[PDB]
Amino acid sequence: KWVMSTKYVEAGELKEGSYVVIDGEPCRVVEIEKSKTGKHGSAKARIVAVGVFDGGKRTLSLPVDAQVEVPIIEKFTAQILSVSGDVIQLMDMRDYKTIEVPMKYVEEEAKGRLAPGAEVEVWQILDRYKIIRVKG
Amino acid sequence: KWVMSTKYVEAGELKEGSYVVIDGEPCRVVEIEKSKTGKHGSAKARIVAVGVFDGGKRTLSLPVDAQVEVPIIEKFTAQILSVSGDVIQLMDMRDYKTIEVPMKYVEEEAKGRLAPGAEVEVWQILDRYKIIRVKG
Amino acid sequence: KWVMSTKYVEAGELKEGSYVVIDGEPCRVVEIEKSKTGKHGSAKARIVAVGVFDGGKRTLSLPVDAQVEVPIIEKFTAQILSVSGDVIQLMDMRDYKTIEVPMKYVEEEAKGRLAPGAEVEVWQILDRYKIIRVKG
Amino acid sequence: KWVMSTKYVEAGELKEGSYVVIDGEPCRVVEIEKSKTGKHGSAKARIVAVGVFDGGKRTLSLPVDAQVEVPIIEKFTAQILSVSGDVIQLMDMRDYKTIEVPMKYVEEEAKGRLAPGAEVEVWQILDRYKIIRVKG
Repeated sequence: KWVMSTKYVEAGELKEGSYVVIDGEPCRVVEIEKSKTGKHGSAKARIVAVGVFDGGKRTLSLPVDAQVEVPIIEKFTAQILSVSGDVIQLMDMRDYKTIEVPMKYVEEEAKGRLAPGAEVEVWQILDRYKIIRVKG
Repeated sequence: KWVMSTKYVEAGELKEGSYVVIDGEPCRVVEIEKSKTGKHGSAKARIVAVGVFDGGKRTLSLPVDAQVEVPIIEKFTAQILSVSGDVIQLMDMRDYKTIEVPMKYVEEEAKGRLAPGAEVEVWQILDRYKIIRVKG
Repeated sequence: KWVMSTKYVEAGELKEGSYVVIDGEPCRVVEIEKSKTGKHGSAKARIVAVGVFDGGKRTLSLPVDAQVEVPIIEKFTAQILSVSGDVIQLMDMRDYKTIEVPMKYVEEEAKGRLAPGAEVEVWQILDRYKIIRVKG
Repeated sequence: KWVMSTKYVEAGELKEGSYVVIDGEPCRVVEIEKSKTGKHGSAKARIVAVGVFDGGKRTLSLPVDAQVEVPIIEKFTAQILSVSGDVIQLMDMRDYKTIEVPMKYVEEEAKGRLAPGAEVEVWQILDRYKIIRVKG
């Protein structure tokens, strides 16, 4: 079964705010450090990032010219249909279909304004969704 | 495979004591709050309920005219055949078949009078049973 | 797939030292209490037993004339081939085949004399074995 | 499905530093004790070893002439491609293929010098790999 073609960029091109996949988890880069120990060697990059879904800190150290996978992020608007303590039921405003998003995949800052009828900015990465903020 | 046709009611029709399904768990409603922030918008209902089987507190906030699933509850009488620390063996007085109910699915107030020979009120929701009280 | 024909006895026939199956676990009866609340009703028995394999306390309350399953226990002698912290390797002295028994299934009192070359009394219940004591 | 032919040696031939398999885990022998209780019996060996992969202490007591399985250890050199907090990506210098090794399978003393570009000594036992030290 196919899904998409993996997209890559050189590690040296990443910057704070960029998105990268580390050990299967799409992450947002929070810090990057460069170094060069080899007199005639390649520069290395040490990336620190945070998981978009599990919020876990991850690191990756590799040559600046080595490829790193970048997640494809689709952004769209949805309307909240209902809110339970565990799931947010949404109506995709693009095709009007109903999508369920776990409460754990809601940006902390947006949890406080979750209410039926409100519109939210949603991000889809592969088969998972994350509610970014209210309005959108 | 089919089982039953899901039954629904509008959220605004629920009352304390009503039964509803929230995230797959049939629950008894313990409190309902109504609100209306939109000048010309729909009123919203915030439901607080307790899981019939796991006893967990659950909440659901949605428009008063949105459909909410209501569990089908079949009530019947059974006779206790045996009682272990983990399972209550019962004889369904309708067809005389033997049914096993986990001790965790016995209302706390009824656990104290569980004894072989006693009759109990039993509730069946889908493929699970709950012992409500002794006698029935 | 068939295995054996379940053997039963009336609860009222059990005594301290008897073996019974409670919720799938073969247990040794440690105490039995009898009672009779119904003027013209059946006497009831409250059995307290201990799991042969998990060592857990279990109880069963039912009429004295109700059937209770009794495990089939096959006793034989085996020679210890090797002993690790987790498994005892044995040679069945009946057919000379090698059988492995988890350390958790060794009577506490026998663990202290487990040594290669020693003979032990082994009990087999269905597909599980328990080392009872050294010598046998 | 076949893999390899199990290799054995007599327990009495093992020495500190030897490798043995105890309950499915390849281990390095750290201590061996010999004894002989039977006037005309066989000498026994008590082996204490440490798991190559889980680092767990294991013991095995058996006759000195009893067979014990010895793991086949293939040693080779690899170059580190990248290092995350959970996985070390390596290039097998024999065929240039990429192999991923969990951080837990890296000798503690080598973890401190893990860096892209460094060469490491790698050990393969069946389908698992362990990074022994930097350089190799």
